[PDB]
Amino acid sequence: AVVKDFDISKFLGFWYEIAFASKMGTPGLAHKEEKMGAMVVELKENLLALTTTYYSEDHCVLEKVTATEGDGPAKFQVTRLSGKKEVVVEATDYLTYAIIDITSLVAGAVHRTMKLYSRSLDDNGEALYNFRKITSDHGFSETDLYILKHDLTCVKVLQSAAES
Amino acid sequence: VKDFDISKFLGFWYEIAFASKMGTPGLAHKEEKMGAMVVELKENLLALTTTYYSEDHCVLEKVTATEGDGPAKFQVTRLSGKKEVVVEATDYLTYAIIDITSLVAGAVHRTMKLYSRSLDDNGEALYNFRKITSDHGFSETDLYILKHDLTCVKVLQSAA
Repeated sequence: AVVKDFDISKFLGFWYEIAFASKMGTPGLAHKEEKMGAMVVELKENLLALTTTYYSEDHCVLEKVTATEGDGPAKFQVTRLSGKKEVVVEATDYLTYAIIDITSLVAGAVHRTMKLYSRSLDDNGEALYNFRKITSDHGFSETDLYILKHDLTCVKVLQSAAES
Repeated sequence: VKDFDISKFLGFWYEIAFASKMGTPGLAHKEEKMGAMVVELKENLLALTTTYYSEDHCVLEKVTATEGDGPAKFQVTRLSGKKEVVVEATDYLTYAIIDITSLVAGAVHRTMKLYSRSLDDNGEALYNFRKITSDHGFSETDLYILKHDLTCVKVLQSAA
């Protein structure tokens, strides 16, 4: 795990996807016109159910997926018809944000994407500076980072689909 | 900023972010395109050429500024509506944060901008940008970080 005292209990509920880095591729992021993404993390007994929303162009897609633990505290695996994605929590304060490392094996590719999730839409200054230092350390350039626009069209469909 | 000398700020600057209400838305529308500035001294006034994307195209503006009481405050008098630009913070080497209040015929606009000497490694200047725009009353929702589309930048690099 890269955080070693991780408990998913401290991470359930709603998150906004504030930024991502991709290369490379374209545009992626987303486409146109960018729309913010978000995630609902759900504990469904030995499975993590994640529901994400992003703009796949003419629509807000809601994508629900299951993750299992992947051998290390904060290491999870998600298998999709493409291939495996391996997601790692890289840093968190356990209270406002979580920085995630994603290796994803689609059609014979291996790209890594990193993402900054936050509990809130304001006062992410400290989280984003952290995320710019860690993406850097992982080989990403300032051109690789995409800070999402505060257009919440998809977000609100995810909040609402989760409320009732 | 207190002791300011414009010889330090001559030249090409890239606009990394701006703040406005604001627107419508922003910037841008888508795709945004980056903005840029060229600062020249032309017969005792400040000659400023800026470019940015305004719905569908790169705009090239060319303005002239006068010093406006105290070291880092400049006034742009356009057809009697003003722009007041202040340098809020700078490290005198890689970035300058500018506060701009414009009266564009009736309307008041308060924009703040982050200009950089470089396109890379602006992490610290952006975090300072976030702290200085929240202090000035802007939300995180009000900050726009420019996409690295360099079409308007290259336009201004050529000539103007």
